[PDB]
Amino acid sequence: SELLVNTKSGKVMGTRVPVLSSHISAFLGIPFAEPPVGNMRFRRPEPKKPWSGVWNASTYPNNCQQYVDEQFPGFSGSEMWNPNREMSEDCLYLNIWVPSPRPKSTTVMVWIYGGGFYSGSSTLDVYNGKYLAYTEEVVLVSLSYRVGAFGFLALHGSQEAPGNVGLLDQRMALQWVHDNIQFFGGDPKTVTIFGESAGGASVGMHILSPGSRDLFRRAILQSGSPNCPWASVSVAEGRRRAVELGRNLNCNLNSDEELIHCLREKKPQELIDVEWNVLPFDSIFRFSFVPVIDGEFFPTSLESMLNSGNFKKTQILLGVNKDEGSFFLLYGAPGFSKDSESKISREDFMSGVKLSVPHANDLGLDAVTLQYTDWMDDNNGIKNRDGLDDIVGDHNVICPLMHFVNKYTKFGNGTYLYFFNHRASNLVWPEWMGVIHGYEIEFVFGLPLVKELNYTAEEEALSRRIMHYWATFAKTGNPNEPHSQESKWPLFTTKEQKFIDLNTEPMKVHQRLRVQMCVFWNQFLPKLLNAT
Amino acid sequence: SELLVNTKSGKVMGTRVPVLSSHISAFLGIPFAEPPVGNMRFRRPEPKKPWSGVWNASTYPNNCQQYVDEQFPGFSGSEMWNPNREMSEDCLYLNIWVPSPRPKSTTVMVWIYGGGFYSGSSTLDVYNGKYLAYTEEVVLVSLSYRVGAFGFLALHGSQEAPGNVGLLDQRMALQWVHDNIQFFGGDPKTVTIFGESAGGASVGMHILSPGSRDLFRRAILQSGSPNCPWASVSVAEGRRRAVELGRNLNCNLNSDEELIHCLREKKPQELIDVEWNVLPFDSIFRFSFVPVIDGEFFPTSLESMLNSGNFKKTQILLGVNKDEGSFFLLYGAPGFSKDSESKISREDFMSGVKLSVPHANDLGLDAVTLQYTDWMDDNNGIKNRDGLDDIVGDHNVICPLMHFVNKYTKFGNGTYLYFFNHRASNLVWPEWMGVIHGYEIEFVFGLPLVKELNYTAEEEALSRRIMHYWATFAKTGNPNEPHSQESKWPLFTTKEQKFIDLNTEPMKVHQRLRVQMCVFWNQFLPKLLNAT
Ligand SMILES: *[C@@H]1O[C@H](CO[C@@H]2O[C@@H](C)[C@@H](O)[C@@H](O)[C@@H]2O)[C@@H](O)[C@H](O)[C@H]1NC(C)=O
Ligand SMILES: *[C@@H]1O[C@H](CO)[C@@H](O)[C@H](O)[C@H]1NC(C)=O
Ligand SMILES: *[C@@H]1O[C@H](CO)[C@@H](O)[C@H](O)[C@H]1NC(C)=O
Ligand SMILES: CN1C=CC=CC1=CNO
Ligand SMILES: CN1C=CC=CC1=CNO
Repeated sequence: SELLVNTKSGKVMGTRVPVLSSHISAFLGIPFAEPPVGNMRFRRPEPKKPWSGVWNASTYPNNCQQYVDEQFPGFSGSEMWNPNREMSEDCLYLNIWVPSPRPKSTTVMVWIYGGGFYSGSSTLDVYNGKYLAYTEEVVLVSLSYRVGAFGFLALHGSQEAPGNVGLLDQRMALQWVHDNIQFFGGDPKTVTIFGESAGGASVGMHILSPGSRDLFRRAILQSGSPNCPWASVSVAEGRRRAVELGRNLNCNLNSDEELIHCLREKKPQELIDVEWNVLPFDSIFRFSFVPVIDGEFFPTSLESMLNSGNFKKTQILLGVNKDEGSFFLLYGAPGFSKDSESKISREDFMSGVKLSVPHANDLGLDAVTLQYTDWMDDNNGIKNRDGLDDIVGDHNVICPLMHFVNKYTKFGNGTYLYFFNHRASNLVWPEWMGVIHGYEIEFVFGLPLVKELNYTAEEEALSRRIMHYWATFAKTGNPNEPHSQESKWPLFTTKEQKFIDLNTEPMKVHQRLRVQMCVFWNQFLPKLLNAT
Repeated sequence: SELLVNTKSGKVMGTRVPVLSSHISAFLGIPFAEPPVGNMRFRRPEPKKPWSGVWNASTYPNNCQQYVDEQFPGFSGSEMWNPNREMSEDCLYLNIWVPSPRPKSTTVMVWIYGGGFYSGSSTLDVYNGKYLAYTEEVVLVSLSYRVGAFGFLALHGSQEAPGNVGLLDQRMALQWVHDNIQFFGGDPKTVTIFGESAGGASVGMHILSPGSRDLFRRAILQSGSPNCPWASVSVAEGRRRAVELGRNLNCNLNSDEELIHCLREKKPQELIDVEWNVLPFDSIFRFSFVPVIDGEFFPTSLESMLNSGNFKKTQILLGVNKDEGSFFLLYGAPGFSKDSESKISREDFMSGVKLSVPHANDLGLDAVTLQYTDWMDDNNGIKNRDGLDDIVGDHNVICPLMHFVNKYTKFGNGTYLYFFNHRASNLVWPEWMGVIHGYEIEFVFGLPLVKELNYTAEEEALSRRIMHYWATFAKTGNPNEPHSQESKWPLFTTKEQKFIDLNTEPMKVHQRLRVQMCVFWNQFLPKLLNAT
C-alpha cells in the first residue's frame, strides 16, 4: 500500500489527502524523539525508541507548549499563527507530504517554523505542505522543536539544562530525515532546509554548527539570519535569565540543581506566565529564551565563524520582506494601533527608537534618530511611523541578513537574494503595516492556488513562480530553469551584489539592498557603541 | 568745494571719480589710527593725532602686511584678491565714496574685508565703492585692519600683545565713522556694517562685543559668522601659536616680554614666511592668527553669549553661497587641481575628510564620511568631489551661520536670510568649483553694471536687485521696498525659517536651509566628539 512505509524506527501509516482536484499522501505526526517530559524537561532530546506495529500517521500532532497571542481575540490575522492543536510537552513530531504515486528518489524540503524561539507550530494552515509537494513534486517535511524555556533555558556547565536543546530537536529531526526519507521516496542527499524568521536564523545556525552540516544539502532563509540581534544570547545572559525565571517562580536559587529541580516541578503554563519578565530591557523584537553561544553547538562567536569561513559551504537562497518591522511595533510601541493609521508623534518616535535599540546609549539613540529623520518635515506622522518601521526591520532582520549574505558569499558556492514586496490583496491587517513580516510564507506554500482563499490571478502566478524558484533551487542549487525563456534571477556576488524583487510586476534586478542603512547598522553604530 | 571736508581730525581733500557716465567724490586713504609700527607692533591701536593743513585723500592707501597668494602666477582668479598696493605696517586707513552733490544725512555702509584674518585689502577692484554709492545714494566706507600675527598674535595677560588688535582696528574706524561721517553727508545713526567671510565673522563679533555695539545700527554678514570654527581660538591656543612663531624665528622664549621684543625686531616678511608653521593640525580652512576668546573683547564663550542674548539686538541680513568649500579644497586637498575636473578617488575622499575636520577622532571621521557618502555609488568621482565641497562649506560656513541665525533670531529685531547660487558667466575658475566662496561680492558691489567686464544683461539685473536689497535694508532694516510690486523677501522666523535664493531666476522662497546637514554639524557631531 502507498500509505504504508517501513522505516528504521517502525512502520507508519499515512492518509490520502485531496489537493487541487487531485491527491497525495500525508504522514502526519511521526515521532522523532522520546517525549521530552518530566525529568527530561530542558534535556537534550533522545532518539525515539523503535516501535512494534503500525504508527497511525493520519492526524496532526500536538504543538509544543508556548505563549499564545490573545492581543486580538477572534482576529484571524494574529490567530492564524497560534497553535491549532492541543499544546503538550509531548510535541516532538514531524509531518511528510509525499507525491502520489510515491516517488523513488526525489528532492526533499524540510520546513523549520519561526515564532521568535518562544512559539510556533508545524501544523498551521499556512504551513500545509500539500500544495508544494503536489505542485513541484518534492517530498515536503515539516519538523517541530521545543520553544520558550522548554527549548532554550540555558544554564551553561549543567548537563540537565545546557541550552540550545530546541536546536538539537531540529537536528534530531534532520537526522531522522537523513536516515529514513529514502523510504518515502525522498533522496537524503538532496535535502534543502528552509525556514522563516526564527526558522531562518535556525537554518543559518545549522549551516554554522559542525554537528548539523552533514545532515542537509542546501538552505533557504526567509526574513531571518543566525546573527540577528534577537536570535542568540551569551552564556552569562542565558544564565541570568534562567535564574530570573526561577526568581519569578519562588525557586530555591542556591544551585543549578536546585533551580532546575524547581523549574521541572512547575506546570508548563507556570513557566509561560512569567517568561516575558526576564528580559533585561524594555524592548520590542527581543525574546526571553533563545539559542546560546555555548562553545559546543557554536564553537566560537558567530562573527568569528563567519569571518573565518567556519561553516558549511553550499548554495543558499534567502531574502526579506519590505516591511519587516510593522508587526512588532503594533504589539509594543506607543502610538501604534491595529484600527488606526498609526501616525506617530515626535515623542512616540523617540520612544519607539529606545524600544527598538534597547542596548544603545543616548549617543547611539541620537545616531539612529538622525539617520531616520527627515529634518525638513520632522512632524509628519506618516514619515515617523514608516521611519520606525524601517528602523525595526533594518536593525532586526534586513541588515543582519545583509551582513550574513556578504560574509557567506565569500566562501559559499552560490547565493540568490530576493526582496519580497507584494502585499496580499486579502490581508486583514491594516494598510499601514505594508508587506508584513511573515506574509511571503503563504506564497511559498502555494495558498494562492486555492480559489476559495480569494487571492487574485496575478497572486496565483506569483505563488507558482515562487514555489518553482524554491523547488528548482532545492533540486539543483539554482532557482532558474536551465535553457528557459523567462528572466534570470542572477547570482549574488561579492562585487555586484545583485538581487531581485519578488512581486506581481515583471522581474527587476537591483544591487546593494539597503546598503546606506546597512552600513549604518553593520559598520557605524557598533563602532559608535564600542567607543562610548 | 565739494571735495573738501573739515573733520574732527583735520581737513581732507578728495577726488572726483567717474562712475557709469557720471561722477561722485572719493576720499581715499584717510588715517584713523596712529601707524601701528615699531614698539606699537601687536599693540592696541591709538587714535590718529589730528593734523594741521589738508590731508590729500586722492589716492588709495598701503595695504597691511600679509601672505601673498602665488599659487597661480598671472591668473586673475587668485590675483584679484592679492594686495594691489604696496604693503606696509602703516596701513590703518579708510576710504569713503560720497554721492555728488554731497548728501546731508544719508545711509552709511561700512565694508569690512575678509581673507581668513591673515590677508585682505580695502583697495581691491572688487571692493570699489563707487557703483553702490552712486547707484543707491549711500555713503560707502571701506575700512582696513591688521591681519596675520600683526593683527592677532595673542599672549593673553600681556598688554604689549593681548590679541584681537585687528578687531580693535576695525572698532577704531567704526568710532571714526561715528564721530565724523556727518561731515561727508552720512547719518551716523544709520550705519550698516557689512563684510564677507572673515569680514562677516568680524561683523558678528562687533554684534557680540559690548565695546562695539553702540557704534553701528545694523549688520550684513556674507559667508561668515562669528562662531565659525576657523574664526577664533582659545587664549591657551593663541599663546601656543605665538610661542611656536617665536620658536620658528629662534626667539628667546623665557618670557612674553622676551618673545614680544624678539618678534618686534623681525622684518614683516620674516613673520609671514613662517606663519603657516604654527597650525596644530594638517588642515584646510584653518588660519594661524585669529581672534581670541579673551574675556574682554568677548566677555564669555561665543556660545554662552548667543544663548543668553548677550549681543546687540537689531536687524540682520545674511547668507551663504552654494559652493563655499571648493576654493579651499583646490588649495589644500589631494586630488584637486585647477585645470582638471578634479574627480576624487575614495582614498582622496578619506584624506579630504581628515583635512576638513582636523579636530575629529576616527569615530568622528567615520560619522562625516557616512553622512556624505552615497553607498550605492561610492566610487563616483564627481560625487566624492562634490561631497567634499559640501563637507567643507557646511562645516566651515553654512552650518555655523545657520546656528548663528537661529540663536540670533530669538532675541533680534528682524532676520533676512539668502542663499546665493548664481555662477558668474565670466568666472575664470574651473566649473567644478561651482558658485565659489567670494563670488557674490562682485554682485553686491555692482561690477556687472560695467559693460567692459562682460557680464550678461541678466547678471546686471541681479546685481541691481542685490545692491538695492542691501541698501534698502541698510536704510530701513528691511530689504523690501514698502508698497512695491516685486516678490517679497520674507522675514526669517524661528518657526518658519524662510529664506530666498539669489540668482537670475524668479525669486523662490524655501525653508530650513541645509537643515539635515546642519543638524549633523551643529547637534550630533559635537555631541559625538564630546562623548568619545
Ligand atoms: C488512525 O486515526 C484515525 C483518526 O483518529 C482520531 O484521532 C486520533 C488522535 C485518536 O484520538 C483516534 O481515536 C481518533 O479517531 C482513525 O480514523 C483511524 O481509525 C485510525 N486508524 C487505525 C487505528 O488503524
Ligand atoms: C561551485 O562549486 C563548483 C565545484 O567545485 C565550481 O566549479 C563552481 O564554480 C562553484 N560555483 C560558484 C558560484 O561558486
Ligand atoms: C522690532 O522692534 C519693534 C519696536 O520695539 C517692534 O514693534 C517690532 O515688532 C520688532 N520687529 C521684529 C521683527 O521683531
Ligand atoms: C506571529 N508570527 C509567528 C511566526 C512567524 C511569523 C509571524 C508573524 N507575523 O508576521
Ligand atoms: C581669496 N579670498 C580672500 C578674501 C575673500 C574671498 C576670497 C576668495 N576666494 O573666493
